[PDB]
Amino acid sequence: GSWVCRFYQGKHRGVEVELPHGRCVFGSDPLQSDIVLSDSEIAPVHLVLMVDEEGIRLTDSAEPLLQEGLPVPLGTLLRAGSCLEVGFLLWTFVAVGQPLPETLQVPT
Repeated sequence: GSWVCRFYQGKHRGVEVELPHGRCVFGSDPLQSDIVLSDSEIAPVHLVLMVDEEGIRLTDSAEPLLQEGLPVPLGTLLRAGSCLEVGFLLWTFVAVGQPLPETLQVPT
């Protein structure tokens, strides 16, 4: 209940989701995923995070996670409010009780 994410592309654009603590899986497969996304571009298991009160760490992803356009090494703590991408999955997160931007600007 410490973090909230928001999506910016596809079927789930505009939706915000409270991140559960512990291992957090974004994916298209309800049997393997905590946060189920329905875009055809999303893999069965697409993004795996480790979430706790201190922050959110990359565990695994279907392709490299880019943060502000730069690949993030596994285990790295992610930056709240930054532009985060895993292929079609475009998202950011903030601390509960903070504003989520209306739009993300994708770098390149």
